[PDB]
Amino acid sequence: NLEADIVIIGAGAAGCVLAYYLTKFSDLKIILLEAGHTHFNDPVVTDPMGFFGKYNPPNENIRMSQNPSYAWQPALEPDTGAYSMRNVVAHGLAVGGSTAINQLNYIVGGRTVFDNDWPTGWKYDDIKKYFRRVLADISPIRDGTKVNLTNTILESMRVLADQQVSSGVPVDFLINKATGGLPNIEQTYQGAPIVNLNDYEGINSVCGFKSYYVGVNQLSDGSYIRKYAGNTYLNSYYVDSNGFGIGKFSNLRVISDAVVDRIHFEGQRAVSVTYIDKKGNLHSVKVHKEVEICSGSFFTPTILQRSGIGDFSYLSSIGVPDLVYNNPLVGQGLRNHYSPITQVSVTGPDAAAFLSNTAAGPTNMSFRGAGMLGYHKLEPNKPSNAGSVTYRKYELLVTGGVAISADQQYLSGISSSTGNYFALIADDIRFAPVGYIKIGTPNFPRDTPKIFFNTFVNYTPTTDPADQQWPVAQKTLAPLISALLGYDAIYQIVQQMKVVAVNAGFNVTLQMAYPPNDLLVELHNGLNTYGINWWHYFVPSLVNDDTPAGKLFASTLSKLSYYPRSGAHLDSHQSCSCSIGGTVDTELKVIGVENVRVTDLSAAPHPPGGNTWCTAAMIGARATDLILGKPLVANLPPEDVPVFT
Amino acid sequence: NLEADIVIIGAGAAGCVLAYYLTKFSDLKIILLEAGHTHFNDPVVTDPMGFFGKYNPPNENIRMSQNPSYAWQPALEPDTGAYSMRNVVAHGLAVGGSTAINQLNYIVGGRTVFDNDWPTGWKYDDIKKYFRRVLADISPIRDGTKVNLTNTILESMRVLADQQVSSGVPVDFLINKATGGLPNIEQTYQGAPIVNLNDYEGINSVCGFKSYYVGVNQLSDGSYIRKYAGNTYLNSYYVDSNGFGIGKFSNLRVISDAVVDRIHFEGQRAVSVTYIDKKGNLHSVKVHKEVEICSGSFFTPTILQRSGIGDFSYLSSIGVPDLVYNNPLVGQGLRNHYSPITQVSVTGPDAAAFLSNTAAGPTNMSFRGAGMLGYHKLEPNKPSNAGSVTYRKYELLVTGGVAISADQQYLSGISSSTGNYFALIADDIRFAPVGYIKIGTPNFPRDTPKIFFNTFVNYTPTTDPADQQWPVAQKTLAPLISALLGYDAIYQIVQQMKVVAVNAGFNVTLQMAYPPNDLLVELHNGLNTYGINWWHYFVPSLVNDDTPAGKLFASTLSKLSYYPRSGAHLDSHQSCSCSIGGTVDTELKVIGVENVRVTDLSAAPHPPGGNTWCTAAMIGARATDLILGKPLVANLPPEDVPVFT
Ligand SMILES: Cc1cc2nc3c(=O)[nH]c(=O)nc-3n(C[C@H](O)[C@H](O)[C@H](O)COP(=O)(O)OP(=O)(O)OC[C@H]3O[C@@H](n4cnc5c(N)ncnc54)[C@H](O)[C@@H]3O)c2cc1C
Ligand SMILES: Cc1cc2nc3c(=O)[nH]c(=O)nc-3n(C[C@H](O)[C@H](O)[C@H](O)COP(=O)(O)OP(=O)(O)OC[C@H]3O[C@@H](n4cnc5c(N)ncnc54)[C@H](O)[C@@H]3O)c2cc1C
Repeated sequence: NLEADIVIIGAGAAGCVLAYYLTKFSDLKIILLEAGHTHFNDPVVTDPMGFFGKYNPPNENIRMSQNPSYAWQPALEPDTGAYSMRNVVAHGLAVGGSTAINQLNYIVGGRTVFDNDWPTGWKYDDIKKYFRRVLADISPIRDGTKVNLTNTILESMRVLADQQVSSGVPVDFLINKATGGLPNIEQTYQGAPIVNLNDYEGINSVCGFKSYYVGVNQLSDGSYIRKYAGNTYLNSYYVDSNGFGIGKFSNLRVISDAVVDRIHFEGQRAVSVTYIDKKGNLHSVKVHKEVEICSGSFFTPTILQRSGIGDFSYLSSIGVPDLVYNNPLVGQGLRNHYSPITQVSVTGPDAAAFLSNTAAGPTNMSFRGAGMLGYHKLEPNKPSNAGSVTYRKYELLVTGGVAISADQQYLSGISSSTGNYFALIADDIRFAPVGYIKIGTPNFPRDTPKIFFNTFVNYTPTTDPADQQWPVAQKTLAPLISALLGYDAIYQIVQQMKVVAVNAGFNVTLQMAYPPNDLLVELHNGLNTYGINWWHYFVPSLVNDDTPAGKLFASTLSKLSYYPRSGAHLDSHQSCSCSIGGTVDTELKVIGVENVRVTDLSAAPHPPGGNTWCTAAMIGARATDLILGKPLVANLPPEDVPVFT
Repeated sequence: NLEADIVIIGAGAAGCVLAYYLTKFSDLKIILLEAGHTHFNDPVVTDPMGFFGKYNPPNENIRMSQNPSYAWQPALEPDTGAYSMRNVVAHGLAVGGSTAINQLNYIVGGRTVFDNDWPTGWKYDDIKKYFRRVLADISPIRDGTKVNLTNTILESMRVLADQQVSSGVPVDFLINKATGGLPNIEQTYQGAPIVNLNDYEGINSVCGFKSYYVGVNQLSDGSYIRKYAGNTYLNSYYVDSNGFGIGKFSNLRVISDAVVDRIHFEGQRAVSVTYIDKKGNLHSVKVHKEVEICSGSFFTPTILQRSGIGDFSYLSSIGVPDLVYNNPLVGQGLRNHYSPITQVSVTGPDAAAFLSNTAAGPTNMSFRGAGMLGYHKLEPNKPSNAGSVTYRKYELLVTGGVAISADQQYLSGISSSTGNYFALIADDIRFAPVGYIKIGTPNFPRDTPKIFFNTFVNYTPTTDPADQQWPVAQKTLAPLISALLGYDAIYQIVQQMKVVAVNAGFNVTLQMAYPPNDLLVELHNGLNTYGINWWHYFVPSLVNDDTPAGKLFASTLSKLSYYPRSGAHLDSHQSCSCSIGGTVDTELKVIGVENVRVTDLSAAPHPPGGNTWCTAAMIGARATDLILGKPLVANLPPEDVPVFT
């Protein structure tokens, strides 16, 4: 018999925090049903370079995000906006969840997004303590080596932002209003004082800096290691090697390899939970007080439908045997970030000397900065607070080498064989597309549910007058407009790059190859000759302009639109699957029953401003507080860390 | 049952002093866990000549520093700076510790080193009483026989120091600023008043003298004996032949043959200690008040890691079962002295008459003086107080016969078969290299832990501009620069030797053979033609001088650098393994718990100016005071000695 009252389902980035601190300051019984094992000895997972295939045997050079021993492999339905191609994205399969197989970034999400996007009691001032706690527990590290590329970028940014402060435009992309009127770009000289983008009081929404924060820890020996949720919260110091708590944590049980099917359910008080061991046997943990769901964005709603709470007509049509509650918002409104790709060529006598120290390393991992921007001026879909508050919209990145897939490499002909390349990425942060998740089999936890996520749907003109069908075209074309404005943003930095590199004693030439520059200069001409109505030319049938200028600009837009659909990566940064206000209240509690609550990244009512690791950790901390009834994690001193072994 | 509250681990040079005086002025219970036996009857250890193999049977002529019946035999990891060769150095194994197998020298360490190198409460004025006490307890003896070699050396030194006083240079190597501006060189005639380098008020940092102080005592019969920590503090007069105290010392127990594994540990108050008898049985001494660690530089940190206090991640990775405190400075920062070697040849009608009375004896033991010097003028790594205070840097020595290993003897072809040789040694005293100690087996006291100690690492030029990579080359090349300047110092005395020997009615010729003189005269020419920037030519790739002069000088440096790596001895004078400020406070107390303190030579935050025997004795005396709470050893009259039997 396996009676319990604390029942966590999944040791993700939020499961570990919740379980660790809940067991630290409470003496209930805790079972953590995890379905993965602890890769404490696997050299590929500990060494960060193993992320880049140092240990793969020659036959099978793949990344852990694809390997089925490491990650769940859902396959999404075809994307009607990207030529009906189906993507595979990964939830982790290990203690610590996705953190075991991630890229280790720590962007906390600025003041603006939570203050004006999150409900009462979750404002930036109400949770920033939790964020301090988690960034303290990890204690990530930066790189401190010089690279002339980042300096070039940041001085070009200063050049351009000085024009932007003048001319009085209130929402241009290099503007910050917490710093008076000017974002604090990091200085450019030996040992300049650093800019920390994750500042405690969220001063910097827009800024420029020079390296990122990754979850490594330099060891005394000289080798760097992965530092993740399983590594910190649940290691040999607290949990027995068989899955039992140690001393102070004695009421803490970890069933490592256990997939939960559903939560058996009585009255409206869920009473029991079923799991399947590796040896094939069902068991049942009895539930006395509560159950916890921390099983990722994708699988959490599936757990809920199989449990019994969800849309009755659909679930009955597929044939789940038990119905509990009719909540037709279960698992709705998924979101994610997106990232197109852009290349540059270099042509000069000493360009090889201009790009040294750009190889990925154990501290940088193929990152060289290099900024974070806001809305472009000519963006039409901005919130009403754009004028008085600055928003985090574009997440600039930079890397050496080639990032485009080998097919695009064949098409453009630009290969890493000819060494003149580096990539700039504008990771959209406020991406619009919204999708939903269902199940197709009421049987067991699969590896692929129904996932619909359509991105770049083009507009179909109708016979309605243009005067009331522009404001549906706008909202349909939103992602295209945002991606194109990001293209403009990257395009209009490269010339300041040319200037500052020529003037810093470097004789090289910079010209974008993918996408080809000529398209972009034509776009710039069209933009600054057509004004805010530049986006009216996505649908040439509505403008009714036969002048060759507008015809050529619309043609340019048309041929350009191929590249965000083709040359991009889909971000793993899923979120927002069981949002507050949709299926749960501000207490994370599930609406319709009394003893089930969801406490993971699915509950976020809005996607945060960065790589969505820290937000889920925060949610775990806060949910610990909510179940506890009193704030202790908020009141713990910042400099107490869990032990590291 | 073996309950205790005073628990000393190891009867070293500091264990004996501590135990003896602690039991003299206190009435607690004292157990001294020693792991060795008392060589009171062994003729080889009592007779000082036995150090030089008078009693070895013909099959096994070895020295006690190698014999495993006498000394622990750690083997260091390969020295990357000396052609990856691994050294073996000895900690003693007997009551009295290393003193039983040592070379018997008494350099106390001058005013400068403790006053500006040791923390508050340990200044020279605050401890000099303890040093007086210990040098009084031993009462070493000198030689009083004439030898023309030492007179030659000292008059040459006078000659050169008179030039050095003029020319106004403030940090040249034959300068003393406590004696106005001139070191007090010992006179040269019959029965001249002696210069005692271990003066009570530390007037002489730099000086010249004519014989050393050794731990013998002339007996009434006519035979000299070893006089050491076990001999003085713990002999038949105070301790029973079974290991029990006598009368006044009745609360004093000596378990002679007992190796301590770890200190069993409760809460944060260590409670018990385990040892292994010769007959194979574990026992346990209960600890009521404190435990004492006096088990040498090497083994003390090992005791600490096996006990439980140390770096958690490393110790957990190797698998010690218990963790107590996370102090990642345990056993860091080892230091030691170093000693290259140099030969001279003599060619003249009466040279045999010039070197009589240089055979080692029971009072000299192969020493014939002969000085102690400070920084050379052109040394770049000097402390900021070099100008206003004189520092002890080079420990000159001299001996008859050949000192180079038989392989070097084959290579140079100079053997003691042709009788024209004596050696000059410049024992570096402020040597830079720093290493660290770990353990590899959490099982029992081994004979060899992980020891890393890299000395002569050469610089690897990079693509950084020279203007900011000279001050990393300097600090990397420091030991090379110091050794080379010592070579210059010895080289530029031999010509004054030629002069004073020719002018004192002796017709002989002096010329260095190993290293060959021609290298050294080329070095002198390069030094005085290149100035302080003579060391820029270690890395010829940075100077960018193609003039044959600089090319030849850099070549000379390159070929010379072979000899300090090859023809030298490693000093046994380990120190500084658990320094004050690193793992203990000014009370010697270990940081993290309440009842364990380290009181041996590992705690020294800086290496003293001489053969590191007297310093550990001082530390024992002071720690007696610290545990006592009142100064009595400081207040004992100087002329009370413990009884000698
Ligand atoms: C390729 C990749 C790159 C990434 N890059 C970054 C980056 O640059 N920066 C960054 O900050 N983050 C990065 N991440 C991490 C990611 O952005 C978040 O850290 C992730 O959303 C963590 O959320 P979570 O822990 O709540 O969800 P999850 O980690 O998905 O939690 C789900 C957990 O529950 C377990 N589970 C699922 N179903 C069951 C079941 N039925 N029974 C029992 N257990 C179950 C799973 O095994 C898993 O351990 C990356 C991730 C990936 C895969
Ligand atoms: C070859 C040689 C030449 C020397 N020459 C000179 C010289 O010219 N001048 C000079 O002044 N000094 C000389 N010395 C001595 C040396 O410089 C110092 O005297 C030495 O550092 C004394 O320090 P210590 O007594 O604190 O350490 P140690 O003597 O090393 O103390 C360690 C003691 O603890 C014991 N012990 C270790 N582990 C355990 C355990 N687990 N359980 C119980 N007991 C244990 C050991 O048996 C030993 O008795 C020489 C030494 C050697 C070996």
